Amino acid sequence: GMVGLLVEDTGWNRKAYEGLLNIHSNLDVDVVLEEGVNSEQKAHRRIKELVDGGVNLIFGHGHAFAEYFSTIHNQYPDVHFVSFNGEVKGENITSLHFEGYAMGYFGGMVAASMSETHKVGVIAAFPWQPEVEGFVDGAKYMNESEAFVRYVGEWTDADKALELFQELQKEQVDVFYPAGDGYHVPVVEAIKDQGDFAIGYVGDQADLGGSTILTSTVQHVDDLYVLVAKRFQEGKLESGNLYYDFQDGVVSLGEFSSVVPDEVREQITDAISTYIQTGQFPH
Repeated sequence: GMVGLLVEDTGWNRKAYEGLLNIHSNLDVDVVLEEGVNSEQKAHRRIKELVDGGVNLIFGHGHAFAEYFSTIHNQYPDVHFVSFNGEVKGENITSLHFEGYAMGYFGGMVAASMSETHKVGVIAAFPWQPEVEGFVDGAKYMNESEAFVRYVGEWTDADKALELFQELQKEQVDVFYPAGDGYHVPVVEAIKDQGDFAIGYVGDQADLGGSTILTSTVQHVDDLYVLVAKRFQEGKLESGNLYYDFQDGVVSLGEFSSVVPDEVREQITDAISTYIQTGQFPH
């Protein structure tokens, strides 16, 4: 057990930094981080040093590390490779994925429940984001609020994302789900300003906003890192693409706002528990 982490220039790579930090903290291994790994070239070189130094478990934060690891995981049989998000096939190579639909759904229930205009909205980056569907379905499952979905071209365009906020503003939308790590705060802020409600993204977001953050659709990257580094130690870590959701314990909802009626919570807290055992949504 000696863990390395490859990270590339800016979701939030800080959730990976804290992940590696807890790995070295909650387990007893030595940790090493390589930053600015932006090409197969660099990735391959930094893998040599890492295994030279004696790392035997290497993480890649991001979808491209899977391809990077794939073109090299066979010359390092004695080393296991985990990627965050790619598609991988092999024995000493794994890939991690967070399940998005669920969290979006439950988040959307709170969203709608807390809406005055029965008009909720999602400002996401791309259509393939599960959270977008599950969100709409939540704002339908219980309030039947007309959902507005706007797509930003990408994850870092705070500008456009803010325009989409404004746009939906002029449509009497009052609860927002800005599902893009890159522009999330810029948009949460503008909301707190306007006095509307938002749903946190990937992070607890409560303290970085406040009473404006009804709740947050949280993905525990730091936890998943530790988790995955623990199975690799206990020899029990699978290979290939693994998927995590509310049932695996690394996906949740953030601390509800004081604002949310104590009943709306109970309902969801129960829907979640149900979904954790059943595997189905309140509809």
